[PDB]
Amino acid sequence: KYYGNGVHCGKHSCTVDWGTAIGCIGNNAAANWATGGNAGWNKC
Repeated sequence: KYYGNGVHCGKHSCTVDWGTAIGCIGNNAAANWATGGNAGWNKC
């Protein structure tokens, strides 16, 4: 976006080195369990 290898921007809108990782977790967790039965979703 304005960067992208550890965070993408800031208070602008982007930010995130973290919200992809918690997105991977939260989705695949509640699909199986609380973390995927084994965290084998890929983990992020």
